[PDB]
Amino acid sequence: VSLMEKLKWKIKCIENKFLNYRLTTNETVVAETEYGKVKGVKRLTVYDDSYYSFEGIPYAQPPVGELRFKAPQRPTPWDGVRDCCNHKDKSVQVDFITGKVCGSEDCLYLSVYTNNLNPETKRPVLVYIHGGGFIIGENHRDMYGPDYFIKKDVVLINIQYRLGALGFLSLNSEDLNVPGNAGLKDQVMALRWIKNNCANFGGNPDNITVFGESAGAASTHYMMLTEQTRGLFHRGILMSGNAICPWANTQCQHRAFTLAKLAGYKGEDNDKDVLEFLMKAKPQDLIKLEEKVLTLEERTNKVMFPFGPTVEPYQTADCVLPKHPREMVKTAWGNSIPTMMGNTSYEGLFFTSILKQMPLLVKELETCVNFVPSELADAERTAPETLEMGAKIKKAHVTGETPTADNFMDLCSHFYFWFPMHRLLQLRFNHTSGTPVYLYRFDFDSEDLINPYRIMRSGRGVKGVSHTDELTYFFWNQLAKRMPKESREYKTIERMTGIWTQFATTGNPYSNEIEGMENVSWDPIEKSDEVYKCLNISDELKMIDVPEMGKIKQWESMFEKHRDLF
Repeated sequence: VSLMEKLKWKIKCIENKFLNYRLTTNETVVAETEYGKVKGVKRLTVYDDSYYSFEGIPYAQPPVGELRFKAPQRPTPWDGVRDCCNHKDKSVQVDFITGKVCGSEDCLYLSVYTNNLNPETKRPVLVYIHGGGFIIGENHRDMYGPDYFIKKDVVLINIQYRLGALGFLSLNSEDLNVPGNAGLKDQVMALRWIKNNCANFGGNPDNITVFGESAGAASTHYMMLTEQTRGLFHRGILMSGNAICPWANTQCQHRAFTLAKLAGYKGEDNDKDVLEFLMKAKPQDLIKLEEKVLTLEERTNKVMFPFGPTVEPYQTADCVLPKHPREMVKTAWGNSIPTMMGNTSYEGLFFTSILKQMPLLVKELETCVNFVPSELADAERTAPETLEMGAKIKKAHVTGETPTADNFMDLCSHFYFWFPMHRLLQLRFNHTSGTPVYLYRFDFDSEDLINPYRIMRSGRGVKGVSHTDELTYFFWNQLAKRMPKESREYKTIERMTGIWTQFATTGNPYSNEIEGMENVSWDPIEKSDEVYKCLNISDELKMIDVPEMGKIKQWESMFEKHRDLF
């Protein structure tokens, strides 16, 4: 991040400091949990609303020492009152604007927010799982503030979970009980806590909605796939992602050895000796090396992260992913609850800056071999069958004689988001009770109100709606400002939280309670639909045919002789 954008960051950190003090009240309150009492506090918003806030509630033992890389264990109860008015740590990660290694192994916490701890009618419970590539993120209110949702009559809960190699190391050897996915097992323990305890905060344990964006959407989808969570919640919203996305899972069992080597391990490629070495490592020294783990070939083949959700090499009682996600969709309990999914209208615009760090990325479009779905090709990307499928991708996105950055970003929208969603939709229609799935397309462009993902990416002053731009209208963050009620941004906040809150309440939106009257006819998607309809969310709300449909069909054609893999 430019020096200028780091100073501006610095000034705003110091002012969210002054400001959140101003917004704290002296109305402390105590809620009782299965593990002990917790002391929370009323906070105000800049819109002059109020909510009760409980931060830093443990849902698992601090995964330290011999618990490193292992499945979470339940936390230690307590007999007094636990001080839950300050956030705790975020999971160890590289600070995405500062470049410093930050955070703590002691990160397994959640936060609960509601505008009224005493309704006579328990409320819909919304659980947000943050994204961040499974490598960054937090539940701190300076990125994920509940100030907009607590206008609504909901309980909102923001969880943390382990990130990076500390969350997703995976080793083949069954002796060692590091099968992988510890971070998803964290999410499972958190959802079980929520199911068990949300009543003590006015929630309805029989009306929980899980939602997340990007890696949090893949997470929500995994929580809908695994038997570990069967019937723990009742609606899901997948915002720009799902578990079939190529970036959402990796067979990373060999990269523990690579990480150890990069940290100075000397010895054999032997799971035991490698784990012995990684167990004694200073935790920041591992996270600051995770950017050097992927080999150039892997980065060629479009592997995005070295450690992530994986298919677990053997069975344990805690196993979350026993099989590949398309295989899990077959028997998934979550296929049979109301679901909403969507993307933005120019997802791949997120990669603008990065084509400036490597502008010979564009030349990847000359054959497009590197974007062919991995299951259909080999690592080195030479084969003649990879070339023919690369040619159909190229037809779908290159729009003249020379490939362009614009074309590259359009392709990314499909490679990373729209095509995975289509595959999921079609696979799910064959393993579902028949409950509805609704589609949205977020297409509202405003840069008077932004969020920090725009800073990490150098995305200021760039027209169109990138991956992550929607988050601004759901969550308060420290770059936000009180907007006027008349403003297009304010009305979009009200629209988005209104729709999400309505869906959480009955599994459908029409919550005519809106500014956005109702010429909207928002049908779910049917099986014999050859074209998907979506609510396009701009200054207007209007149902349209997904403009991306034609390219989605061109990508599907790659499976014409491999339909069992689509």
